[PDB]
Amino acid sequence: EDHLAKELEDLNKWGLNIFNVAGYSHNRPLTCIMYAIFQERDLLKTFRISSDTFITYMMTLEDHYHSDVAYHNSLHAADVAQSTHVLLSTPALDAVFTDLEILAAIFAAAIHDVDHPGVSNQFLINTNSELALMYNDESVLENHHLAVGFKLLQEEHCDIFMNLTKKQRQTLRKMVIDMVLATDMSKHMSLLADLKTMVETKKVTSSGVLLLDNYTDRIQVLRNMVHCADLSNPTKSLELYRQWTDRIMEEFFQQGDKERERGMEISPMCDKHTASVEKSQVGFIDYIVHPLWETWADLVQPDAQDILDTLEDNRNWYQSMIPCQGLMEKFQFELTLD
Ligand SMILES: CCCOc1cc([C@]2(C)CNC(=O)O2)ccc1OC
Ligand SMILES: [Mg+2]
Ligand SMILES: [Zn+2]
Repeated sequence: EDHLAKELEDLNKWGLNIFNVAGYSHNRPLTCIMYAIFQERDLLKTFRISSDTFITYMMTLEDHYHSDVAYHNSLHAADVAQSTHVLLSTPALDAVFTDLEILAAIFAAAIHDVDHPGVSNQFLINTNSELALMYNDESVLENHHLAVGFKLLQEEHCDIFMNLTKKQRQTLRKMVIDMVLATDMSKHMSLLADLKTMVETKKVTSSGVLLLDNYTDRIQVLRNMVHCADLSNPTKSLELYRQWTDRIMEEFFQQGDKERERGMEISPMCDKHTASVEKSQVGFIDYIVHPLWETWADLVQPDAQDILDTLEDNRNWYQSMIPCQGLMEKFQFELTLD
């Protein structure tokens, strides 16, 4: 409507407010934002994707996110997709990616948490869930999000990639699988170590645009971009970030209650009777989010300085509400329990 079009004026900006978009699109923010993004980048035209087919696919995908899960619902997918859309346009990456690579990253972002049950991989492993048995304890959720997303493409009434070439579909699938598997937090430290090595050997044109030799380097940047998007809540305005924190803590605490009910050990940051919300965000920023974004900022300097400055301000706010490599691994364990 009127308010929706006003909010969508910020489609290409980090300050877009996805909560507002959700409110004005009958709780279909993913459908909404993906249609706005694809139209903005001319992807429907480029890849001969019919609008009806695209909407049907996106609505079905959206409906496969659980509305009763506090954080990992379709609003988080919409946020990651829109954040990825903004990251693909950072000046340091101008003309670096093919249309297929752009399509793959945004698609990956959209499907990356589909059918998430609101409990972690480790909870699924420890309770001997059907999903963990299916996936042999390895990136259980992420393998599942991919399987759902790709399973939905089988059916003409939903095959948005019908008009890509066979080679194109194969390359896209390879790329998307790579990106979604990279959202598994248990791989955070390795992704970061690999991204630091990339910053070290960074090469540019005389214009300040990154030079990426072949597929290996391109997919490495894209994996990290989606991971950054997934870890982007603390880099947004404080008003937005605080809502994301309320949501993750509601989801985590519900997992902790489930753990308590079943007599399992309570994961510390999922224990509502002990965990400090504020300290947890400070630690999340210090040992996970800032190290990653500091490295991303190095890769694309100076394009991400504003984000780094917002990150610092947000950290100081959470710290004010409280009355290195070793702790990097510690916080990765607290989240994953791996
Ligand atoms: C509570 C400390 C961790 O906080 C967050 C974690 C996460 C993710 C990346 C999602 N699940 C999780 O384990 O880490 C997202 C947002 C968070 O805060 C807004
Ligand atoms: Mg995930
Ligand atoms: Zn996610």
